[PDB]
Amino acid sequence: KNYFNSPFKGELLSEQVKNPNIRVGRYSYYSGYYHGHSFDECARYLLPDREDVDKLIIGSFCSIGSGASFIMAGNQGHQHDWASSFPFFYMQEEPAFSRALDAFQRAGDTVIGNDVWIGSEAMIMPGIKIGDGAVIGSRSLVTKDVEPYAIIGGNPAKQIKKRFSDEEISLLMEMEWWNWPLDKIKTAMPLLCSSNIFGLHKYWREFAV
Amino acid sequence: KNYFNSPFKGELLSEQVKNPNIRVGRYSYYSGYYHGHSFDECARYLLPDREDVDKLIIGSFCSIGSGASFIMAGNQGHQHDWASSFPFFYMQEEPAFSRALDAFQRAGDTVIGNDVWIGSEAMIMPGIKIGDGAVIGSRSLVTKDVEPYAIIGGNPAKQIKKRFSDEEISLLMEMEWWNWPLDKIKTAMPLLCSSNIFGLHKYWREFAV
Amino acid sequence: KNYFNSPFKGELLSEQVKNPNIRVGRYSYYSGYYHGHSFDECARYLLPDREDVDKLIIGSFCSIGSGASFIMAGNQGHQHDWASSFPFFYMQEEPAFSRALDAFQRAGDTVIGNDVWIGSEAMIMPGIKIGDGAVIGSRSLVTKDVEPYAIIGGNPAKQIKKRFSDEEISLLMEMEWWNWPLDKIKTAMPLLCSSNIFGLHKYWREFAV
Ligand SMILES: O=C(N[C@H](CO)[C@H](O)c1ccc([N+](=O)[O-])cc1)C(Cl)Cl
Ligand SMILES: O=C(N[C@H](CO)[C@H](O)c1ccc([N+](=O)[O-])cc1)C(Cl)Cl
Ligand SMILES: O=C(N[C@H](CO)[C@H](O)c1ccc([N+](=O)[O-])cc1)C(Cl)Cl
Ligand SMILES: O=C(N[C@H](CO)[C@H](O)c1ccc([N+](=O)[O-])cc1)C(Cl)Cl
Ligand SMILES: O=C(N[C@H](CO)[C@H](O)c1ccc([N+](=O)[O-])cc1)C(Cl)Cl
Ligand SMILES: O=C(N[C@H](CO)[C@H](O)c1ccc([N+](=O)[O-])cc1)C(Cl)Cl
Ligand SMILES: O=C(N[C@H](CO)[C@H](O)c1ccc([N+](=O)[O-])cc1)C(Cl)Cl
Ligand SMILES: O=C(N[C@H](CO)[C@H](O)c1ccc([N+](=O)[O-])cc1)C(Cl)Cl
Ligand SMILES: O=C(N[C@H](CO)[C@H](O)c1ccc([N+](=O)[O-])cc1)C(Cl)Cl
Ligand SMILES: O=C(N[C@H](CO)[C@H](O)c1ccc([N+](=O)[O-])cc1)C(Cl)Cl
Ligand SMILES: O=C(N[C@H](CO)[C@H](O)c1ccc([N+](=O)[O-])cc1)C(Cl)Cl
Ligand SMILES: O=C(N[C@H](CO)[C@H](O)c1ccc([N+](=O)[O-])cc1)C(Cl)Cl
Repeated sequence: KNYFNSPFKGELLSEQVKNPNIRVGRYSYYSGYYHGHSFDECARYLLPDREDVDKLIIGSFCSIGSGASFIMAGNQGHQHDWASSFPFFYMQEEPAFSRALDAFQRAGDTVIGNDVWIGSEAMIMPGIKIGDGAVIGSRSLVTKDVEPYAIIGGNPAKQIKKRFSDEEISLLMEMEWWNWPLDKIKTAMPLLCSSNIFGLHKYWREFAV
Repeated sequence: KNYFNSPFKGELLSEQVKNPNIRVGRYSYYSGYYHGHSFDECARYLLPDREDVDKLIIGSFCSIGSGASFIMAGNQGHQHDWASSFPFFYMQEEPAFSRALDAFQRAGDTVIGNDVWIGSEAMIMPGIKIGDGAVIGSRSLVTKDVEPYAIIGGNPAKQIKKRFSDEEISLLMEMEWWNWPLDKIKTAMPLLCSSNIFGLHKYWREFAV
Repeated sequence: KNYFNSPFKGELLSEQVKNPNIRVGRYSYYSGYYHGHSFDECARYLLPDREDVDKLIIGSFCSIGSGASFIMAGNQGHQHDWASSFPFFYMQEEPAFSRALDAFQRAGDTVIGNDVWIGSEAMIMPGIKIGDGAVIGSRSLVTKDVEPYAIIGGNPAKQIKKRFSDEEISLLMEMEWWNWPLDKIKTAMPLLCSSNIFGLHKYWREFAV
């Protein structure tokens, strides 16, 4: 049964996420009608029962399209530098594999910043960091860390351009509007819904003491 | 429940399409067994209830493989040139967002020509025009308009080659066999099932007055 | 209903495969929780009822991730070198198409070697041969044959690197550990779970008469 009533509406990550090893920021949402499942299944292979695994961390004011996925569990027990990539350690039904060593290796957390737009069916590899403000094109295969405000696409994903000038990006990284009190975001809404980064920064300087 | 009985058979677009904002030509079909849904769900985010949206237009004698998708609704309410890509205007459950502006922007219709082969899990971005005779490889991410008779593939999709010489393409674009009366298509079937473009054009000149 | 109980466990190919035109080696498995179906549906368009079609052959000690697919049935009745790519021969419901010729062309078997790791949602095109020891990255679109021990990724897929030196690859191709009696694999398990290719080859020379 589809978790979603409509392709024209998602649901807050904070409302649907049940895996303890996913941490999500305010207002971020997943719109998953075309793939049926809620967001937890987007975090593939993420054990929910222990601290000693790579975690998935998502910032605030993120938009995540249908069927995006975040590949967890590191190398999933496969070490291609070993003679075989086959996970003998994980097939203990076979007594002949009893002397196997565990190939599992962590990749580090997957960290998605604030104000990140993730297109439908993008797939983020293990251990990837995505900076604030990035745009991940639909169907991107994200194999490398993504700089703040980068627009990327492709398989493998490559940076196409940045959303703003370096000077504007510096202003945004300084003001961190995604952490403002809600009443300031409410007041700033006309500027947030605009290309006027300099004006948004001017408001930040006005209210921030 | 799967809309399709078999992976070895599709169904005519004209028989399955119910969205009023999808227009389809004769004999074009969708073979969707491996993704379950009928063709309407291939047109993602396509509002069915109004005239003032981008429409999906598909020509005649097109073949569409399983899970191909056509991304509609323009930018879906996200403007990356604005300070935030987050669609505040669409989260009016939050009163703090009441002053938001609508970021929505149309992309233009998605237009698929005649005699177009679309491979399984190709994904066509908003506003894309695909010329007559094109071949869209499986898993293509189509980010730019496609020339008539181009064979393309990849993510992002790139033109690999064309199906015919420029001279042969000129003959095909002149004769427009996909608009012939059915009795002419019936008579031309041996030539249509052949590489004899010059002969097909000769038949067109014979019957077209 | 999901064929799989868990994303953390697959099932042996030998246990789940029912299509007579799929041949699989020992211990190879498919972990398909995120796409629901058992492995047979991974082999798209593979007729089960006759000898005169391209077959899917998979070696031993292969690991196949969720939603990987192997596109069978050659050109599926579409010949882009003909005037139309539309499969008139397959729409005999329309009497006007009765003079159509069958465009179907075989591509040759799809052959996956031993000790091959196939990432989730990789898609292998018709007729492709993948050498022993290869690693197929997640979401690869595999359009060309893959050399033994190549690590590939992308759409279209490209070779990134090889797993071992040419000298080490030569040792592995000579010893063919994937065909050893199980008692030798059991004894060699510490070396198989290691980067010590030279030591594994030394054990092979010790026991092989
Ligand atoms: O969920 C939301 N938007 C997503 C797009 O990110 C939703 O799927 C959607 C798509 C299209 C659209 N439209 O055509 O205006 C509106 C919402 C907002 Cl309601 Cl928060
Ligand atoms: O036991 C579990 N996971 C273990 C680590 O505790 C690991 O992922 C695993 C998977 C399969 C397996 N096996 O085939 O027996 C053993 C451990 C469950 Cl919590 Cl998924
Ligand atoms: O994913 C893409 N486009 C989507 C289609 O749903 C749409 O055009 C879009 C692109 C960017 C965006 N953003 O920068 O926030 C929002 C929607 C391309 Cl960037 Cl690959
Ligand atoms: O406009 C500004 N301040 C005015 C008073 O000069 C007021 O405080 C204000 C701030 C923000 C705003 N907004 O984000 O829409 C509107 C008015 C600064 Cl951005 Cl210069
Ligand atoms: O639907 C049709 N063909 C699609 C391929 O575009 C169908 O999925 C199919 C696939 C393979 C095939 N074969 O092996 O001959 C026949 C039909 C025709 Cl019946 Cl109109
Ligand atoms: O009301 C609808 N769509 C509106 C435009 O009329 C637009 O897509 C939309 C989506 C979500 C929304 N919201 O969160 O309240 C508001 C409008 C339904 Cl027809 Cl999908
Ligand atoms: O999609 C592709 N191949 C499909 C696999 O189902 C098949 O080989 C095919 C290719 C082209 C085609 N056509 O030009 O009409 C028909 C089938 C490659 Cl072109 Cl990426
Ligand atoms: O073959 C041709 N005309 C013959 C008579 O000369 C006849 O009219 C015809 C036309 C088309 C055809 N076909 O498409 O198979 C067969 C015969 C022209 Cl293509 Cl030169
Ligand atoms: O099926 C198996 N492994 C696959 C990975 O190839 C399974 O999906 C899996 C994934 C992650 C994992 N982990 O976190 O350790 C264990 C098994 C082994 Cl149990 Cl044979
Ligand atoms: O009859 C079958 N397949 C035939 C070859 O025997 C071929 O794939 C096919 C598909 C569709 C079709 N049709 O539309 O009538 C005819 C043959 C079934 Cl076994 Cl799938
Ligand atoms: O598919 C990939 N990574 C997977 C994510 O599940 C994982 O990092 C992995 C990569 C290689 C591998 N191997 O060489 O056997 C095993 C797991 C990249 Cl190689 Cl594209
Ligand atoms: O270690 C070796 N032989 C020892 C005796 O010298 C013994 O036969 C053995 C072989 C393999 C092995 N293993 O794969 O772990 C352990 C001991 C050869 Cl690899 Cl040099």
